[PDB]
Amino acid sequence: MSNPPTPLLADYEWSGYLTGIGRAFDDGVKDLNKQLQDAQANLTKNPSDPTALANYQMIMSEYNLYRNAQSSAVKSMKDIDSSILEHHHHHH
Repeated sequence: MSNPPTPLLADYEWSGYLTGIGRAFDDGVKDLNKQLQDAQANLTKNPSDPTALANYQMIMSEYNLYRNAQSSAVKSMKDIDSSILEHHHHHH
């Protein structure tokens, strides 16, 4: 938000051509990836509409955090196999 502006001329147009198949090797995050692509489509309708962009930035904050928590689970999978604990959270 408060940061300087940056280029946005080609932020999305054709990436669906490979996201359409990439999502199927990502099925445990495809859920939030769909929510973020829906943000990116409310954004596609107006690329710098500030609620669309606030929405995309908010869903992207959740997307990136949940992907980091999924990578933390993968880094710990040998321990989770004996000490099972879901990594879904809000407080940190």
